[PDB]
Amino acid sequence: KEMPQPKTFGELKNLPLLNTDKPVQALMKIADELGEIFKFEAPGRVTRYLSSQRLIKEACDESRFDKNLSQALKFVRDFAGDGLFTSWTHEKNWKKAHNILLPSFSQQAMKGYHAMMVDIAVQLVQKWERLNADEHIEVPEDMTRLTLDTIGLCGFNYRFNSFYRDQPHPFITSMVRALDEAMNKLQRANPDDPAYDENKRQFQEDIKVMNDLVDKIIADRKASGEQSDDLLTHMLNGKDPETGEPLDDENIRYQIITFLIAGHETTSGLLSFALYFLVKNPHVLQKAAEEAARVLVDPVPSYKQVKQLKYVGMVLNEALRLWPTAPAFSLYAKEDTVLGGEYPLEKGDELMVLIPQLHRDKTIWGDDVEEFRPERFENPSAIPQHAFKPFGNGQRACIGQQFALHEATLVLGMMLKHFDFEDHTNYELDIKETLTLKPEGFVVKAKSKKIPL
Ligand code: HEM
Ligand SMILES: O=C(O)[C@H](Cc1c[nH]c2ccccc12)NC(=O)C(F)(F)C(F)(F)C(F)(F)C(F)(F)C(F)(F)C(F)(F)C(F)(F)C(F)(F)F
Repeated sequence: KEMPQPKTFGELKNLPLLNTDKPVQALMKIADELGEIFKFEAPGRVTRYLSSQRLIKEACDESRFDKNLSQALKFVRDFAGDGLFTSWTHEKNWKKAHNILLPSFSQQAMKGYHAMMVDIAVQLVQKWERLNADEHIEVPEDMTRLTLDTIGLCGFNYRFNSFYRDQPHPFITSMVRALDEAMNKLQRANPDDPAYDENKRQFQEDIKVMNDLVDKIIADRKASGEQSDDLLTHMLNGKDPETGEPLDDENIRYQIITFLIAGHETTSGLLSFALYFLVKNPHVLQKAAEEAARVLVDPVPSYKQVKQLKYVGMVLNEALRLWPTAPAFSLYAKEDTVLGGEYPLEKGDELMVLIPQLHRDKTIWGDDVEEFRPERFENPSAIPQHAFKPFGNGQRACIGQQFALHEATLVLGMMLKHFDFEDHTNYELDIKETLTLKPEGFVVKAKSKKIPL
């Protein structure tokens, strides 16, 4: 069976198709044209993009496929190193860090982070309470202030103080610029060409900034001896039950860098898409606002109250369905195997899972896949296995899933309790790609309900 393949460019094969500032959205369009699987070739490499639950349920069989580092992740590894996100499953430091960190990310571990999440959420609510009448909110900008600050504080007892700034912090300026370089390197022939000497110079300097700050945080905390019980504490003290070993300080640095990138970016995207969909669907916004008012009966939300925001959780899942903010992941075949009864693969062959396309599979979701309908998630158990994968798969799934969802549920609950929202520009969705996805230029107005904190 000849696997479908999109248009080619002579000796460059399919590579120029990714020479665009919206590559995921381009791949989605190709998937619409070509169906559940297509081959994608560039000089010296091939992968296959999967979009159906029928095929993806096979790819998610951990006995048959393991996480691969995409080229994107290999480039991110230059600064995220052998942190959890950019490590191979077979690296000693993956299993050690996994075993050590997993407990501290449980739905139950969120009880300890809740107060610090509220600290940052209240800063956001106060910002918006303090806007004057004519003024508006830059949504992804403020969500990114929130989610960065939340992972910084809950995770490392460090305050980025993003709500005190227009200029986003020297660590973050570097981190953003590092991510940008990694992204550009993808659509770039002859890496060692003298032209990119300046790009390499900046890259190295940004790594230095990120490492300096973080190693200092580490060493201050070690020296100080003062004990929170936060993520960094867990790491400095905790031992892997299997090997009996702790993480070394360098790996700890890589984990912190990873959490700061991983631990905020996709979360700000989620919140921004959720608020986008709410203002475009006023009946949904009203139902969610009713729940927030009924449940959040105290000035400060409790942990248990956040767990009771069932409909707000449905809204977030439906936002993740339509626009999963980490929109792909990569696998390789552990052994020769046949995909879908039709497509033979050799050991080592790669697959890409195109999550937004999976989440539009009409055999799973019905014909109305573009509609925003939180009620799809009335009972999340009703969704078939491997149909909904915004947090990846298996032992390599997102370690931060419960953290992200607790934070997003708390913040969105507070926003809906405290304000009415207006889509005053009738905003036209424009999704910016930086590996991750966000609605660029999304702005709203928020009129206070005048409920005291
Ligand atoms: C809406 C928010 C988020 C989404 C959509 C998301 C999505 C994902 C996805 C798809 C993966 C799998 C990557 C792959 O297979 O290549 C992943 C892994 C990971 N995520 Fe997230 N994530 C989010 C939030 C967070 C947060 C808040 C943290 C940390 C606080 C975090 C930390 C990580 C880490 C460490 C991994 C690697 C886990 C491992 O392989 O051992 N994520 N995430
Ligand atoms: O990075 C890669 O290896 C693959 C495939 C690829 C890149 N170059 C190729 C040449 C020939 C064949 C395949 C490729 N790149 C892509 O699919 C892509 F277009 F860059 C992509 F979709 F934007 C992406 F890089 F995969 C991606 F989606 F941004 C991503 F990086 F995987 C990602 F998803 F965003 C992410 F960064 F991993 C995540 F956000 F963390 F999930």
